[PDB]
Amino acid sequence: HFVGKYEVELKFRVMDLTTLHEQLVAQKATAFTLNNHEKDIYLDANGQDLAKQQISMVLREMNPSGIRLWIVKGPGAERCEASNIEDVSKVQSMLATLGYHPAFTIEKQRSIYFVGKFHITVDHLTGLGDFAEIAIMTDDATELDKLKAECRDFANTFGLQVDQQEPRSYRQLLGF
Amino acid sequence: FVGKYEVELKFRVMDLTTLHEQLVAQKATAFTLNNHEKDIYLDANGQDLAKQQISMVLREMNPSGIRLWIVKGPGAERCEASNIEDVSKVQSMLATLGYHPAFTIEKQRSIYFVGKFHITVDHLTGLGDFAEIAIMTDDATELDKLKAECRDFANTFGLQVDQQEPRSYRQLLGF
Ligand SMILES: Nc1ncnc2c1ncn2[C@@H]1O[C@H](COP(=O)(O)OP(=O)(O)OP(=O)(O)O)C[C@H]1O
Ligand SMILES: Nc1ncnc2c1ncn2[C@@H]1O[C@H](COP(=O)(O)OP(=O)(O)OP(=O)(O)O)C[C@H]1O
Ligand SMILES: [Mn+2]
Ligand SMILES: [Mn+2]
Repeated sequence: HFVGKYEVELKFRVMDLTTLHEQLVAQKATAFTLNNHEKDIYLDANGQDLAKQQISMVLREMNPSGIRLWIVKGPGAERCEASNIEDVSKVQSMLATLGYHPAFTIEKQRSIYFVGKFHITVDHLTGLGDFAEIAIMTDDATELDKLKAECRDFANTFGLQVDQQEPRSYRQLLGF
Repeated sequence: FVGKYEVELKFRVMDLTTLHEQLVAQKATAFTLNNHEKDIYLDANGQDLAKQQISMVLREMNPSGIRLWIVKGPGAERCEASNIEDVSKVQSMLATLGYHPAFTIEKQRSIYFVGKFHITVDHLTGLGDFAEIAIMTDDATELDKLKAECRDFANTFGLQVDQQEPRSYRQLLGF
């Protein structure tokens, strides 16, 4: 389900959580993770070498699923790769040796569901609110426009309207 | 293999038979035997890591199936590794960060344990046979205690100063 070097993703503010959850049942979504606490440690060089390339690098821990991930997003839009890791602090220390250090941390509650080829995330960030992301990962750059349009259609199906789309990342929304 | 530091002493081995008797006597436990290890070393285009006494390796060990991402340095004691699922996925991620294959080192390796010590027995084409006595630690404030203990172990094991090799494999191979 998570296979690819491209991730096409749309983020929406969630105005009506009830309708979203009702649609997740109607469409027989399968829960991949439920109400996990997700702590993301963002890493960069002293001089923000990665941000200057529109790269983000994250070590993610999700509890109680026990998933731990090293994620490199970028450079620029729609590029994303991730690896499962056994130990966040181990990889964090390895990356510190290479010059990458904790820049800030983002915490959220997140559930992840699958419906056919699509992933749908339902997120809550203290102080910011409720969001949902609709995404599909692919290795094929030739269908990215089609895939993004399919995500927008799919989202509408959960009550997520064109006008609730949020182009800013959580890092941007949190002032980082 | 728990730690940030690998305290080691490396030796050329002149007689594998004596080593193998050296081993048996001391009741060594086999950990992995006769694995082909292929190490891809990565660096930035300006050899940025090497200029810092750092090496970064993706290691594949067959037939054990073990795959490791290793960051060594700065210097010859600091060492950390993480088991990885998919070598090509990690290599691509590191490529995004600007690290790309620089050279490859291959060897045959066997790893044995005698108590807290690891004894690694290596063969490299042309270069020959080597053995390393090693102890891992997380605590730099005990590096002295351990390097002494390695020396005492190597002495009672019969690996002698005249056979010591202070150079890394990359140094021996001119990389
Ligand atoms: N279990 C997993 N295995 C492999 N890849 C995964 C896994 N879970 C998520 N990923 C991938 O890693 C990427 C993580 O980015 P994402 O979760 O979108 O960040 P975020 O917290 O939503 O912040 P943004 O606002 O999108 O920057 C998205 C997804 O395609
Ligand atoms: N199975 C394993 N799990 C975790 N770490 C391991 C495992 N096997 C070996 N390691 C660690 O990786 C380290 C790699 O360094 P090492 O194996 O000494 O490199 P080398 O090929 O002998 O080259 P040098 O000449 O020593 O620089 C050593 C050890 O601390
Ligand atoms: Mn996202
Ligand atoms: Mn060694």
